[PDB]
Amino acid sequence: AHRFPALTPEQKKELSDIAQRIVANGKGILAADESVGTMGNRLQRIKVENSEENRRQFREILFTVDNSINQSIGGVILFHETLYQKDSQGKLFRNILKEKGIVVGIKLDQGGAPLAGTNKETTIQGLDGLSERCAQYKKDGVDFGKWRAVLRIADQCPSSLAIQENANTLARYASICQQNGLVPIVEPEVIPDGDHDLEHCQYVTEKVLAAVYKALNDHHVYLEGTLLKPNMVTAGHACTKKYTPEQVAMATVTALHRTVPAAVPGICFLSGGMSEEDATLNLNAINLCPLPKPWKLSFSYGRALQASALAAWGGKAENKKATQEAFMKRAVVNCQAAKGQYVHTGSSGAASTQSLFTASYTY
Amino acid sequence: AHRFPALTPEQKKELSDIAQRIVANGKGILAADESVGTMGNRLQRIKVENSEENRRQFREILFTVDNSINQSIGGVILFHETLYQKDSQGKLFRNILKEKGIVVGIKLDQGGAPLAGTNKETTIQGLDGLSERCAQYKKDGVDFGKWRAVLRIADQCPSSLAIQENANTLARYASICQQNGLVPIVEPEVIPDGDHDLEHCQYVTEKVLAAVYKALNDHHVYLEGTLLKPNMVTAGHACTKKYTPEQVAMATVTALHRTVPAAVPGICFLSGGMSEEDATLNLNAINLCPLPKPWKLSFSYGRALQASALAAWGGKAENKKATQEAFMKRAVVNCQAAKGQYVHTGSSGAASTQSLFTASYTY
Amino acid sequence: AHRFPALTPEQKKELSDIAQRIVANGKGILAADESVGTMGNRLQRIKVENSEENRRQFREILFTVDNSINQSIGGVILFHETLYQKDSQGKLFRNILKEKGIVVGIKLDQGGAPLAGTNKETTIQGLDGLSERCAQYKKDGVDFGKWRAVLRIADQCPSSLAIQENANTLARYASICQQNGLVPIVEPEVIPDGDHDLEHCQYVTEKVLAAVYKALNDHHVYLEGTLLKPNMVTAGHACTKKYTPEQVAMATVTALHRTVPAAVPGICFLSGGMSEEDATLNLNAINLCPLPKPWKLSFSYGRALQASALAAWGGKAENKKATQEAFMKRAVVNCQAAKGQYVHTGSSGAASTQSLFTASYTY
Amino acid sequence: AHRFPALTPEQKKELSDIAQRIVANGKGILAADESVGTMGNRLQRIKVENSEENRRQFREILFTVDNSINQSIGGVILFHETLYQKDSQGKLFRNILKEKGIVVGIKLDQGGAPLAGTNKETTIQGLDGLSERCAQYKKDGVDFGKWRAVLRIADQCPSSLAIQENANTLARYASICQQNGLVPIVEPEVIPDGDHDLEHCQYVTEKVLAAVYKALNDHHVYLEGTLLKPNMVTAGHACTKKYTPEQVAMATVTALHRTVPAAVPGICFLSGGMSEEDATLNLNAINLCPLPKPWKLSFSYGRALQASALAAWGGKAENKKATQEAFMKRAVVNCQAAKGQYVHTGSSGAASTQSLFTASYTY
Ligand SMILES: *O[C]([C]([O])[C]([O])[C]1[O@@]23[C](OP([O])([O])=O)C2456[C]O[O@]42O154OP326=O4)C(*)(*)(*)([C@@](*)(*)[O@](*)(*)P(*)(*)(*)(=O)(O*)O*)=[O@](*)(*)*
Ligand SMILES: *O[C]([C]([O])[C]([O])[C]1[O@@]23[C](OP([O])([O])=O)C2456[C]O[O@]42O154OP326=O4)C(*)(*)(*)([C@@](*)(*)[O@](*)(*)P(*)(*)(*)(=O)(O*)O*)=[O@](*)(*)*
Ligand SMILES: O=C(COP(=O)(O)O)[C@@H](O)[C@H](O)[C@H](O)COP(=O)(O)O
Ligand SMILES: O=C(COP(=O)(O)O)[C@@H](O)[C@H](O)[C@H](O)COP(=O)(O)O
Repeated sequence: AHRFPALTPEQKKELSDIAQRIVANGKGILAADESVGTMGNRLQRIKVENSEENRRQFREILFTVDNSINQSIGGVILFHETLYQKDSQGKLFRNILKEKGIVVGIKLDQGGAPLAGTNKETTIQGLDGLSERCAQYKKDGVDFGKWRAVLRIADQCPSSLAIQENANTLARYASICQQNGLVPIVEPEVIPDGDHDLEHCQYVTEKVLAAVYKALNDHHVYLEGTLLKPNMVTAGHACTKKYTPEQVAMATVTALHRTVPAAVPGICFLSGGMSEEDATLNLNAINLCPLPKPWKLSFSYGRALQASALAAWGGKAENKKATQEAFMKRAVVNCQAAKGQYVHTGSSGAASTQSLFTASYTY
Repeated sequence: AHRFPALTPEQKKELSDIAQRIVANGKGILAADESVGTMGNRLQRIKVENSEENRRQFREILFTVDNSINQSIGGVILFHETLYQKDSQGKLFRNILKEKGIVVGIKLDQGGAPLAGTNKETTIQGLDGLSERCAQYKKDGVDFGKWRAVLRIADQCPSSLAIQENANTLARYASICQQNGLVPIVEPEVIPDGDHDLEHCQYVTEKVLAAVYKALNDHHVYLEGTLLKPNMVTAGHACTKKYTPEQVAMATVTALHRTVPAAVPGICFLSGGMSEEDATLNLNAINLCPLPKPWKLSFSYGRALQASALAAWGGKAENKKATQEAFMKRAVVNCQAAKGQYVHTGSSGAASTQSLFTASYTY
Repeated sequence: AHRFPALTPEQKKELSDIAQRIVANGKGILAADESVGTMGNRLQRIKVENSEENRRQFREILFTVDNSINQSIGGVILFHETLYQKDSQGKLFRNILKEKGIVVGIKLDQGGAPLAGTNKETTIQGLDGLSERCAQYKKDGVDFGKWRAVLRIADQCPSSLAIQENANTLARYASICQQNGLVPIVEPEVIPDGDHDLEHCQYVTEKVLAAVYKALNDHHVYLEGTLLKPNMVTAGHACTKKYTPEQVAMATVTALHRTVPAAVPGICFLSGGMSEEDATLNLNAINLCPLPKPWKLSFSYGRALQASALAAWGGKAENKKATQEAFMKRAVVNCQAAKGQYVHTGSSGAASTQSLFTASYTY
Repeated sequence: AHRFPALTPEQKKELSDIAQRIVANGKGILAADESVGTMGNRLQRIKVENSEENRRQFREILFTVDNSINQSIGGVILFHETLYQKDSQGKLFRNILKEKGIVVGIKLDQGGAPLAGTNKETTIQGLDGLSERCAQYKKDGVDFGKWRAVLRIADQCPSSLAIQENANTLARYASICQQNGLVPIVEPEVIPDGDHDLEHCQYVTEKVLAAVYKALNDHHVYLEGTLLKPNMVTAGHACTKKYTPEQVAMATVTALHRTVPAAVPGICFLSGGMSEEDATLNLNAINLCPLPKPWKLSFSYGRALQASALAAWGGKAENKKATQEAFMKRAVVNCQAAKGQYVHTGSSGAASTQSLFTASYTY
């Protein structure tokens, strides 16, 4: 069996070079891969029409921000459409990103398909022609892919059928990417939907992650050239029990250190519909947790990085600067959280006769 | 788990009605699903050009033969292209077949894809959008699908990765078909390529078939509404050891009765590049084997049913009758073999002063 | 893998002969392998002390019946103790049984062991030194064994760990028995405890049996030289819904023909604490079921074959006759039932009268 | 599934404390669990009769060394016999060890059992009554156990049956140990027998370990309260290719960081019949390997810690000193090696001189 290696040293070399480059120095990933539909929901909240032009206009503002973002963002996931668009000067977005030293990625899955005989559980489509597409994307400047699997917690969920299917499909996609020079981002998301508590989520997350890594081993996937994008362990949305960032952090690292091999260079958490503040505090807490953490604990945020930026835009180029600033702040803040250096409300201890201030009363 | 049934009684009812109708009375299946390329190879052997018109012309002659064929053929597998073609009178082929009471099927897989880290082993593509396609095919008169998985016997082959992937993909396709009213023909073919002997093939066939049925159970597939299309157990093509129809029959039924549940209504063997004569003798022997046979043992032949017909054609409508006759003979003969009633060279015992003959000398 | 056969042609033959011999002609098995702890419960009810003598006495009465029982019983499963006991004249019980042409069997499992992290689920012990034990038993005239695995239906039961464990443990035992010349009776019992209905039981039983036979394949078990002793598909003991023999038969044969290979010679149903009457009726119905049945459908009854004999005995030696006649009575009607040739003169539903097992107090 | 915890917060704590205590500060384990049959081979070479006394005498010399060994050895694995023996003054060996602050362990497996249909592959026995055995051992002062599983590299080895069996048997043992308060040392050994090279060993070891940890997850084993004792990645004994400690270290740490979770406190390498020198050198190198190592990399040596002491003893009581000094000598340099603080003054390849284990005669 060892006489039929999946990759050559050169293929392994390029994969690890990319995987590490994306998470180097505490950098994270901007998940700007919202499809037309999803982007429509975003734009709808700010009373803007969902048209290719308005989508392009927003993405343009994010990608053309000060080159300083290459200190916080090491990669960006794009939706197919955007990979071929241009800014207002004819410059291709992908080339703008690359000039700054940012790695470009592409969403590779094609949504979910129903699994018969289960309680509303799915699997994911997208394997057909994935190789040709990856080779092509590779020519067009993409260096990494992203596949999202969905597991739900409910009555009879997740089932072993759901777990085994999604794990092996994820492993298939991973293998195919590596064969074409793309670093696969494995995203086994256990959705927050439900009234289940923290503890119930942590249990399920471990089970899914153990199945995921076993499948990857069976499929001969090169761990050093991959990235994991799992959910943080948290209670469900409809849960009454409220938890702190420290509790969530503990549950998370506990689940992760019992399943994810150290060969994996970086783990980037998905924001999963979290508020910008929570996504930062939790990640910070995750990097402060005393448990063994042999890999980078970063972020791969979508709305936790764009929520306020979209709000400052309003569909007016007239508000470009504010949009760029809102994005910049969130990127800097999360990069600090990925280093466990995010001090929340300012950085000053008790005082009031400290030295020469200005911070007092109000305004 | 039992509270989320995959199918309703009505869905189960229609599936079993179709599966049984195809193999009733000893009828078999004409596998006329050769793609453009494959059909090109066929036509090339008779010095005919591979064009949609010549393909159509041949298929036309087979489908318009005497209505008597509904006594031997219960189903026909078509390649997509042919499902929408017509005869020389504007009659759609699918409607011609149906008027005679023949069930129409369609090839659903899209070929194989390489499995990295194995010794040239593959998996099969085609799941993406399979549901929409099946629903559509259903509207267009198709009642059953066919998916072909390939397993090879060689150094490190078949591997457990290859076996588990192909079994579960086959189970996926099966589930999807049943959800759309199509009876899935599960074809786990262990190819004859190689110098391996009979015994080595029988071992591998059982292993693959056991994995197949386990996967189908995990995926909640309704066995009563399916059909199996496996290879007969035989030595490899490059094997020096020659075996008789009786030896092949024994190995086959032995492998089949130890793995395929009795809930399965019919097993139709693929011809696997066998000569027209062998495909008939072996199947006959398979039905004469004394072992337990709870299911129909029929055929789903391609070139074992067309070889001589293609030869009588030559690309001339002028030779239509001969083509129709060659096909008819092969269909009648194989239907007899599926009943264990195929007497080979005529039907007369020792004699020469039996009564009033004519069969003697030569000519 | 084909160059390392588990058994030789010779070993296979013997295993095939023993298995077929036991279930031939409608004959069943007497399950008299009650442990001293389990036997003490039976004797207690009839006011007899649980001593080695009383156990021997009763079992002597049963084993010394007229030679005719060899037309009803083809095998007897013994408990270790009884395999070395003698009748009132110094003659070994096993030798008496042998001279009547009955095949002797032995219980090989050593009870359950809890699986941590489950809801009161267990696995079975008895693998240690089992090979030596089997070799010795074979020298002492024993030709087959019995291993009982228990799976329960409840909250989170039966889990996949429970199913994989019991299935695989069951397969190890089977491989070991065969290596020593004994035919292993595989008994995966889904206990009737609980308030689940017929369909829940059917679902679980098909699931359990599919795992069992996949496990036996992985372990290279020769199915032709094995026997199966599964539960019948019935509602739980605490289920209020009433089911007739016809329904119980349909659900059962349906579960069996979807999972159990035709290679298995026979399926000897366990009585599971159901009335002597019900064990007979359900059995008769199962053989009258219009579904495909490539295997013999017989019985391997304990209480259902001994209840009356025990009650008629009462511990008094003078009741030898009434005890023997009662036993032979159950042995013959169950043999009839095994041929579907049983006719019960009497009509009822759930209401009235079967004052003789009105209804047990379960457990 | 989350409502049925295997262990309580209290039980977990203790398991965590014991495991960490053993490998803390660079300390390793003394593997003195040689069976009488295995011990008799050691004594034979030094011309000493294999009697219970001679075995006791030697083991007395080792256990009665200066209190300082508690800075090198954190645990000792005992063979049943030795767990109840006393020194020349009626004091229990285990009590001597305890007063030195050393944790006592016990060998729990009962040898291999052949798996039919494989190429001389085996599984391990010892599950029967193991729980009671563990409870008693715990009362007698034992805090951890040892279970050795053997996997070989050869024609068709190690098969998946062999891998699934040993992995799952290894997991049952582990769950049972933890339920009784003992920390299970999981030892999946890929034996060095054969002519395979470094890469073949690395491939198999990663495969075996992946199965092992997936199995431990299925069985709900608490990784934080376990320890791993795997083989080092080396070429087979009959391999001509020479490898340095650096290469052996690279291959080993590579296999480990891809499969072993950071939740596991320590990895104590088994010596596998390699020279005392090599066990030390390879160990030092492994800790100097620049790959991620979230676990302690220590030793659990048998021969490699006792070879010199034995040779210096010679069976003569007068050689107590030379025997103790020799032992402490190996115990300290191996503790240094466990910290990567070992320095060997001496240069060579394959040629010359190590006249003291020039090279063993294997097996
Ligand atoms: O049912 C059946 C069953 O399954 C069996 O076989 C029986 O058994 C039990 O006991 P207990 O008390 O615990 O519950 C046992 C086991 O362990 O073992 O058994 O095998 P066994 O001996 C039959 C019998 O029973 P009944 O109730 O029915 O009589 O068949
Ligand atoms: O190596 C190692 C191993 O792994 C082990 O531990 C050993 O051992 C064997 O023996 P034999 O003779 O059979 O081979 C055993 C088992 O069974 O058991 O052991 O655990 P044990 O006691 C170590 C040791 O060895 P050496 O050679 O190295 O010294 O560590
Ligand atoms: O949390 C996430 C990303 O950030 P959000 O914007 O959703 O907070 C992920 O769960 C997914 O990207 C997203 O919601 C699902 O959309 P998809 O990519 O499958 O079409
Ligand atoms: O034996 C067979 C059918 O009859 P033949 O014409 O090949 O003898 C089967 O093995 C397959 O149909 C065929 O050769 C492969 O072509 P495909 O369908 O995958 O594109």
